[PDB]
Amino acid sequence: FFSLIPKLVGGLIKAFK
Repeated sequence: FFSLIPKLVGGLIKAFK
Protein backbone atom coordinates (compact mmCIF):
# COMPACT_ATOMS: atom_id res chain seq x y z
CA PHE A 1 0.00 0.00 0.00
CA PHE A 2 1.01 3.66 -0.25
CA SER A 3 3.85 4.83 1.99
CA LEU A 4 6.08 7.78 2.86
CA ILE A 5 8.25 6.81 5.81
CA PRO A 6 10.51 4.67 3.56
CA LYS A 7 10.91 7.67 1.29
CA LEU A 8 11.88 10.07 4.06
CA VAL A 9 14.74 7.92 5.36
CA GLY A 10 16.01 7.40 1.83
CA GLY A 11 16.17 11.19 1.58
CA LEU A 12 18.59 11.55 4.49
CA ILE A 13 20.89 9.00 2.85
CA LYS A 14 21.65 11.21 -0.15
CA ALA A 15 21.51 14.29 2.09
CA PHE A 16 24.74 13.06 3.66
CA LYS A 17 26.63 13.24 0.36
